[PDB]
Amino acid sequence: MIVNVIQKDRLKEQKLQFIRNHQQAFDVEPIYPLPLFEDFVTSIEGDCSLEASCKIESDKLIASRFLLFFEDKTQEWQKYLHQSLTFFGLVENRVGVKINYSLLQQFLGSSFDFSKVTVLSAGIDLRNNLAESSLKMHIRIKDYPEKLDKAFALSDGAADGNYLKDFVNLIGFDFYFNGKSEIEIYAEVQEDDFFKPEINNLVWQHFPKTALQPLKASSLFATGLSKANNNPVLYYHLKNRQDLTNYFKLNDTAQRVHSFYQHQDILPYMWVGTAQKELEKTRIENIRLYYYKSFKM
Ligand SMILES: CC(C)=CCC/C(C)=C/COP(=O)(O)OP(=O)(O)O
Ligand SMILES: [Mg+2]
Repeated sequence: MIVNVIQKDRLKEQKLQFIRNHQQAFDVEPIYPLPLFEDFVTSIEGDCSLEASCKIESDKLIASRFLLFFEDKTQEWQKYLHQSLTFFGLVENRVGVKINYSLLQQFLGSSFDFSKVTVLSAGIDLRNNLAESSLKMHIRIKDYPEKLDKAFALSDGAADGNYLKDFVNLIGFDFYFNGKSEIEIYAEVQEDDFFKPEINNLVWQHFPKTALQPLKASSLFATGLSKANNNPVLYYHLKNRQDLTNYFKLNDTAQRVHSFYQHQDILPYMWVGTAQKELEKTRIENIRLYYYKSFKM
């Protein structure tokens, strides 16, 4: 019992330190309402992972971006959904905003099979303009084609064709503080399929050569489709975060983020998100960088 007590206190502080390391590196003052997210993270006592990320827009650095991934092996997905939504309601109460839950509600419908969930995450992207701040949720589903159909319908034309359903597992939800909400569909290709002729025909031939080059360093490729996106966002799951500079031509702001994270006590892998047009340039100006740490008893 005493071992569990010590460990619970240790993991609580480690999670807060990971959040604070990120915040303190990039934002001299924490963006409100970060402490509410910190309270939520604290309240999750089982095994989890945290994502800390930066969104670079030329010299603009957006860094109050965090996600918690529920990773307790009990697979209690409905419990985790309700914990996340409790946090969302707490945000509504403290900040004095009303969130638009309609895309999530329609996706879940009235008979959601939680045994088909493989990933659930919840978090924040906080801004100095309240209206531009958002809460975030992602749900990954497996063998649930009914829900893929619904997500594509909810996309309002963003999720291009029905051939993409073959590639979709993760569904994302953004909930802006102004009551605007968005859905995102992520079409993915796993590393084991990169060299298959079917993938060259359905996927690779519709991309320029520059979009294919980082695949060499990636375990997974994805494209994020949403009407909130100006362009489709290409995502690369780099096996080793040290390979970022070898495959992506970074501007000064992104290099700053890269440099900070090289020697932090974090997981080896990362995600990189960028528009197709950025990879055609001599230097990327718009990029998202996502880093990870796990917390296990
Ligand atoms: C297996 C797959 C498809 C994983 C997706 C990983 C990832 C970095 C998603 C971006 O999340 P987001 O769209 O919520 O972030 P942003 O706030 O940058 O739009
Ligand atoms: Mg997105």
